[PDB]
Amino acid sequence: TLTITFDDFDPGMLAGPTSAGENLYSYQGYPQVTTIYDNTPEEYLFLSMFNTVGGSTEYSSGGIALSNWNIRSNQSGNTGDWWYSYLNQCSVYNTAVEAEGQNKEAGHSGSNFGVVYGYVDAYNQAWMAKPEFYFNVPRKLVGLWICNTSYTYGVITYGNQFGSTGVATPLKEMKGYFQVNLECYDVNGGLIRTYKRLLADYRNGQQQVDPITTWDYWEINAEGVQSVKFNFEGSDSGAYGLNTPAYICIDDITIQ
Ligand code: CNC
Ligand SMILES: [Ca+2]
Repeated sequence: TLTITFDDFDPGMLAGPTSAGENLYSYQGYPQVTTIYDNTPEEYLFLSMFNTVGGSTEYSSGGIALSNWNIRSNQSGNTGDWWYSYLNQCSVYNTAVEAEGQNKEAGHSGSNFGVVYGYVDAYNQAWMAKPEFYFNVPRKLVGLWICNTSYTYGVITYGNQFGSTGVATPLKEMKGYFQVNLECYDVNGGLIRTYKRLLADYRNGQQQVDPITTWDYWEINAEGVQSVKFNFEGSDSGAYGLNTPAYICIDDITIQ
């Protein structure tokens, strides 16, 4: 058995100066981290790269960032919904850990963890692609730990607005659900199996699921996985698809 803990990855890969992760984008003046991995590009255990969508390579195109952030509250100077905004996208929501900011030992392992962003639905499927990672060779994927991001936790709990018209509704109110999917692929890129996990559920007397507030184990036991994709499904979905921020944090991936 091995565990990918993220804690030993190159610091140069850590998301942006602040918890907005300004270096996850081409255009904000920082060396942009498109690619994370454990050792070198030559010999790695794990590797994710940002997708390219309409010729543009960005965290929004779907991918996985390395983070050591755990802010879940308006820091000095921030107001309104800031702590569950995209300007704190990189933060894990972890209530088991009193101090908040950068390397505050808030992973299921140390300070570090992956932040998954992206999803595909009927509205964006023509252009968008799912976040993905790879093993260097096919592996038994035993399981992994997960936790919500402050952004996702917040918007589930309170909703928000975004852009001119965008509305996200609290899931308690509209009897909503939100789910993450872990899709395992084989050595030839064949789908082995898709794994589902409810992050929240308040549907009709369905077992109610409240969002986790600390790291929670996800048993998989998939054989011969070369690569993994993530998607999100949820019922908070209008004219332009899913409104709930399509993010999850990941730590301590166990393999053999
Ligand atoms: C297309 C799209 C969409 N996006 Co963008 C995505 N992917 N997005 C984009 C693109 C914008 C379009 C463009 N430049 O041409 C694109 C790829 C740049 C983008 C970017 C972002 N987006 C992001 C997110 C998280 C989201 N996006 C959605 C709005 C998400 C949408 C899904 C949805 N249900 O809305 C979405 C699929 C459709 C928007 C649309 O046309 N609707 C029309 C409407 C919302 O108002 P509008 O004035 O016509 O639309 C504008 C804004 O919505 C704005 N916009 C788009 N995304 C966001 C996100 C935020 C936080 C804000 C404040 C504005 C935007 O772009 C639109 C065109 O100007 C989102 C609901 C998807 C999701 N379920 O995760 C979600 C917001 C969650 C929430 N409740 O707040 C990013 C933070 C992703 C990231 N990891 O970086 C990022 C923020 C900007 C950046 N730093 O690059
Ligand atoms: Ca870790």
